[PDB]
Amino acid sequence: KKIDFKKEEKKFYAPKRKPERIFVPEMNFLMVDGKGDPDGEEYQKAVQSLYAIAYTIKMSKMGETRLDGYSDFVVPPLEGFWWSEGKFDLKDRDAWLWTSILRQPDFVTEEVLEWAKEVARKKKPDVDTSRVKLVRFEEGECVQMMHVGPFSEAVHTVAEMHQFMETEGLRNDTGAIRKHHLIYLSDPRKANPEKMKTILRLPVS
Ligand SMILES: COc1cc2[nH]c(C(=O)N3C[C@H]4C[C@@]45C3=CC(=O)c3[nH]c(C(=O)N4CCc6c4c(O)c(OC)c4[nH]c(C(=O)SC)cc64)cc35)cc2cc1O
Repeated sequence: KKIDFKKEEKKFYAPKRKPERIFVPEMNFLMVDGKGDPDGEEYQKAVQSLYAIAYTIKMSKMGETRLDGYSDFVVPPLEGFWWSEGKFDLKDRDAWLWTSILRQPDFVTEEVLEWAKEVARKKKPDVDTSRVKLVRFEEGECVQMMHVGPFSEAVHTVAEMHQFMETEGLRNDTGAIRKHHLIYLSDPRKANPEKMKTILRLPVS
């Protein structure tokens, strides 16, 4: 009875190295909005805060609080949305806008999140979780592809996805509403960039 999103819903986590259409149903997420370079402290803190909350929720089964509707779950891969506002140059990593996200089971409500922030304040006092929010949404119709290799080469994968959209008659909705979406299967701090695996997912209509 432990949820493992990667196994039970593998299609969302294991595309091949070619573009495919995918419909992404409603999911529940912890999210942190932020700005700037992923090498910077703000992004690192965002990721740390998400994991602090997710593991506080998961490990609640070993404490004295029974969360309503609790199910154990394998913490899923980190994901991110990426967009810009105003005139923008890609080389300008400080201008990047993003949201860092972790999927959660349905039982995670605002009340569960508030409880986890309080527990984490005690157990993990150096992590500020105040910007973590809970967002449920249906990402919907997308194209996705596994990108193997450095982030600087993602343009190759994105271009192939764009060509697939043309071939299939799909409109590219990517922008500031339906956002460019990465799912990180590798830890970029520990992985050889040449062998990193990242899902790139772009919304379509
Ligand atoms: C109690 O039990 C547990 C608690 C636990 N916590 C964690 C955990 O915290 N984890 C795992 C892991 C992912 C993670 C993290 C901590 C982190 O601070 C962190 N940073 C990154 C990171 O930096 N990432 C991921 C994305 C990203 C980077 C990165 O380097 C970049 O290069 C600059 C990036 N460039 C770009 C682009 O260019 S996009 C265009 C994107 C991007 C990843 C993680 C694990 C754990 C296990 C437990 O059992």
